[PDB]
Amino acid sequence: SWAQSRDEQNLLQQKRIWESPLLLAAKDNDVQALNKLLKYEDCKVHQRGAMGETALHIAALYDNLEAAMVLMEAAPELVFEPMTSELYEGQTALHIAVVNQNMNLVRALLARRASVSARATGTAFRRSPCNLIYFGEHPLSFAACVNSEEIVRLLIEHGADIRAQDSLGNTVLHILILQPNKTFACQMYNLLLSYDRHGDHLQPLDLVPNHQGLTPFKLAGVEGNTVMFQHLMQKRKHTQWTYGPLTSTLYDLTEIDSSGDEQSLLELIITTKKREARQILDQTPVKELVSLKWKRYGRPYFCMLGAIYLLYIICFTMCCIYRPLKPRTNNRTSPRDNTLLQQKLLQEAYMTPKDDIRLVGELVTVIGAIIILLVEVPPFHVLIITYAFMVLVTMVMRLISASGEVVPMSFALVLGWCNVMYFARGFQMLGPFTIMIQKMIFGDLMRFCWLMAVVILGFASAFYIIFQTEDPEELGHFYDYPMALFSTFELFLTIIDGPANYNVDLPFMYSITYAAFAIIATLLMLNLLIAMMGDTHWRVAHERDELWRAQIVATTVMLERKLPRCLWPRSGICGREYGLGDRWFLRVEDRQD
Amino acid sequence: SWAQSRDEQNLLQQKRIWESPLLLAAKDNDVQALNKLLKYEDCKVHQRGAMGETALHIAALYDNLEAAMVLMEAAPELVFEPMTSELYEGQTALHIAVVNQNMNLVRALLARRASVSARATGTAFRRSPCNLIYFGEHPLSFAACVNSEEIVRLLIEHGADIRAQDSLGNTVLHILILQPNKTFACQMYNLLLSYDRHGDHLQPLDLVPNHQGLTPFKLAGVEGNTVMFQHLMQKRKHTQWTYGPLTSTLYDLTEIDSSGDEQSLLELIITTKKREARQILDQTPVKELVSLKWKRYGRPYFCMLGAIYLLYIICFTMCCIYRPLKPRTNNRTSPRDNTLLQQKLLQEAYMTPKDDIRLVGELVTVIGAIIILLVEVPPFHVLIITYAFMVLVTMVMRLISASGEVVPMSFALVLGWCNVMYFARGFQMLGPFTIMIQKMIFGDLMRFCWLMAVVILGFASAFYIIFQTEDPEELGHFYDYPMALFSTFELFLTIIDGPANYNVDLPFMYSITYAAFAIIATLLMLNLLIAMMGDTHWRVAHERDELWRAQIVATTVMLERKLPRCLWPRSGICGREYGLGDRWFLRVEDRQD
Repeated sequence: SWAQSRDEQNLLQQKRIWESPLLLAAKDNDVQALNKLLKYEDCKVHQRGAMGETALHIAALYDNLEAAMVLMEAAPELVFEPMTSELYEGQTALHIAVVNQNMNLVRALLARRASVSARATGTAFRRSPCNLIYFGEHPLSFAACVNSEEIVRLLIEHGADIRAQDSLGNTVLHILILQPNKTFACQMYNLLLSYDRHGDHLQPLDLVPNHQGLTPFKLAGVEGNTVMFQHLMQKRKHTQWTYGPLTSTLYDLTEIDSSGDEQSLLELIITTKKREARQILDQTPVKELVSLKWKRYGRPYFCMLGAIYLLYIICFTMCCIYRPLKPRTNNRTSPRDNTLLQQKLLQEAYMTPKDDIRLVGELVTVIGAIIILLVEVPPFHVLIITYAFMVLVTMVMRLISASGEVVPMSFALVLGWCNVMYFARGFQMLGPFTIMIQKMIFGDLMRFCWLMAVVILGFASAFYIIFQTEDPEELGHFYDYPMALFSTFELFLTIIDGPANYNVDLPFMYSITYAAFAIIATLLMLNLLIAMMGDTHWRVAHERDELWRAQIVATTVMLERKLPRCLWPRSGICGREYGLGDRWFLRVEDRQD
Repeated sequence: SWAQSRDEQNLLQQKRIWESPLLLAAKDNDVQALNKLLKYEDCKVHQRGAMGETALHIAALYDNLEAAMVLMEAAPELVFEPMTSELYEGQTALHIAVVNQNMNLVRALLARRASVSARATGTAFRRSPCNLIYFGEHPLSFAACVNSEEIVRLLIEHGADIRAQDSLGNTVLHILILQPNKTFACQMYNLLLSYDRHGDHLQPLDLVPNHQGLTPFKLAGVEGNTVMFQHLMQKRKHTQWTYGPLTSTLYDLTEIDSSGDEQSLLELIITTKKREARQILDQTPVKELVSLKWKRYGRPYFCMLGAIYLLYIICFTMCCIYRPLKPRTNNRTSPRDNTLLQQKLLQEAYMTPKDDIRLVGELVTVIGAIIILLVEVPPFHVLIITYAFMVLVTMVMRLISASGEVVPMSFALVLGWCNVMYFARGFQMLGPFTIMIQKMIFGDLMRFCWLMAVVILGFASAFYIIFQTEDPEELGHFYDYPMALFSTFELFLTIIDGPANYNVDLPFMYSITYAAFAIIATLLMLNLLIAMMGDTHWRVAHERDELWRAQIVATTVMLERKLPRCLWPRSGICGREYGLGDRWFLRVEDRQD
């Protein structure tokens, strides 16, 4: 109940102006009421609303230019009056008359010398999901957003700095990018670059970052405004000769490419949670870049590392299928027909020099897992890191030489095999299946296991209690409750044969209850989940190529953060050899229509 | 053969006018035949048709203004003549000339002072599925429905009460809402409110209910006429300031919200069988209301009650998995290899103070089920109520301490687990799956079990008779017919392994018959039902969000009928603090295009 208090600071506003006949006279443009109310009797000009309202802010608010013209003579200084607090801080009526598309009161307030650099630093202006909008601080940004061109030009004519920033360090161009209207603000980007005229030696205003280092180009890459991004790419390209339908162009590639820890554009496209920024991957300077960076120097390094990983796993399992494992020379099977096991896993028998090869490849696994961890001292990181935890757990478990060492070999074995599926993404037409695993587990099954838990607890708890009476020597599916859940689980997935003896009678309730489980769960809840996975598969299969491209990009970015130079040059042509400067361009050709 | 008699009262009409040359002369506009037939010789004016027809009603019916003008001099009083019976009662020709879009005979009949308050209270006018239309009683309503504007205005000019009601208490506005044409009648709603002029102190005609308490606004909510409903919502809203694209509006929320037993709009939206009224849930004053009523004060109470229910079920099963259960110290197994069971469920052994905890939690279950019933002294009510019947059945079954107590624990156990699925609806992306259960069982399986019954009786009856010859010591699937149905059922759902021995020979017919069952039923009838469920899943998954919203609304309405105040305030802002009266409004904002 947070913004309710906001409304409590709003409706009080709707009370106060309602009970102030000055400001109720500022509601409606009753000039005669302003003359008798204002020019005749003495009235203070300092009547403050719920959060800083003046009657000049009210007539400014409710479209009353004629009332504000009466308010000029009674208030030369409420032109300079901001709003007090907690929603609107530093906002004056200049911002207000700017906002409502015009008033021509901009002529009146700049005629009374309004502060063009007034920062509306209130709560409701700041970037928030609770706020429905984000216009910045300065009214130049406000008129910039609402597409009031001659008003903006009039604001440059009154010396408003285009280079002014907000609390977030954003320039007015950064504010233009954050607007959801895209081509409706692109012409403002065309206009304000003409007002770069006094070229600052720091930047010509197009390379100015925010507090988090976002140049507006890279901001447009982060925000995924493709319409904006293409138009800024019109600036970046430098076309060469055209040959009929052929056209040689030369993209700039400075902020796009990785540089000397520039934290490149592509990195911020991957690391953002914004889904639609990956449409920037569909751009032809982008897609060609990652295409070239994959088809050479990315793909053979990836497949070579994956082959080395294959030799690591085969090197692992081979020294893992051979284990010391004496005969059970120790104690006899004390529970009858229960402890069927005979191996007990030898203590320090490091003899039999076949086991020396086991020792060598075992040390290969230990050292390789140490290499994995030294990579990872700073969704598939967790498989390899926790896998390496399991390798060290079974390693120390062998050095202490304790008993229960089958479980870390088990965990590390299923993780060690399944972790090679990360390498399937560099093998196009097998790439997006890992994403299909991701959505079928985390997107569907994790929000469906909470439903199946009901049923498995139901019939597990049923069949245990029904078979509390029975001899577990016949149909030992449910002799114990924690394994009754297990048998019930396997019956749910249609794995077990289905318990039936035919030699003795069943309990009579079991025939009903097993039919009930047979209907509601075997065909019914199961095939629904199958249909969910089927919708998932077609849904991913629709856009699997772009998703594969995202796999390639994330693979490349992850590769560059873990690989030095001298074998990875930065791609694209170099400058400086052809008079092109330090910028590393790239050329590409395209036949037309 | 009911309305056939209607036609028997219709075709007789087509006989009588055919055999009356007065009224056959009223069929066609033969003025000369009316002059020689009427003005020359003496003829009675009281010739009644099949259900009250006059020749003035016939010339009124078959578009004969010129004949009716001859009928004015011969009949000054058949202007006042109603129709007799059984279809048309109290209908006069004023209603008729109103109905056929004009005649200008409205000028003639009101020139002869026609009764504007004449109630056409016949059978065919009353609201019925057998009737194709519903126009009310008064001809003002009739001209209102057929969109004859100046005719309607002319009827107000002749003092016709707009506040008149039908047999059902419906005002003419209520009749306007019930018409299937929606925007074609909305302008009549615009027009007749201008004729509210003599403002009655009871209501200004817009709040007048019918006999079942339906204000026309709430009628439009019940009937789901969204086009009407939005237009009546135009009246209800009271917008505050606009800020560029921002717009603060303030919906009224009086008849929408629950009040002091007003029986609110949303209740009647849920309780109606009309499917399309739930589109009223899609309205932005509605959807925001139920959204706010859920996101605060609905959802934590729901999840808290569901967690308490989880502790009730876990508290149940825990004292249900532990049962007294002596060894079978009584009688020996008298049938050989049949009565495999050894527990027999102790009588009054309430010792062993672990069983005191069983007694305590057992009393927790008993008292909680009593609480469930005291809730329910006045599709998921039945699960919890009959569940609580099963808890009391096993409770008294333990107090009498009889034998067959495994079955009420079984029923109450599967119902007690499955009943928590009602609580999954307040967990979005898991909500509509319960509806998927509802449609896959009640909408598909219940109309498919009648088909599978054929096959299971077929091959069950087959395999029993084929194995009448065999030793049931081998393949005891079908030693008895009521379990032959059971084995046949499990073979249908592909659960049993499929009986095959390979040590002895099978009967030769069984190889044919089991192949026949294997084709027609294992793959064939099964996968068809799987496809039905697949269409059901996609079909529900298309509109699952609106269906989830319906779950939230029904959850809220069901919650308010079972929960007092002092912890549930009525939502929305209160009036009376800001000069807004007693009506509890709500504000909401929307950025434009």
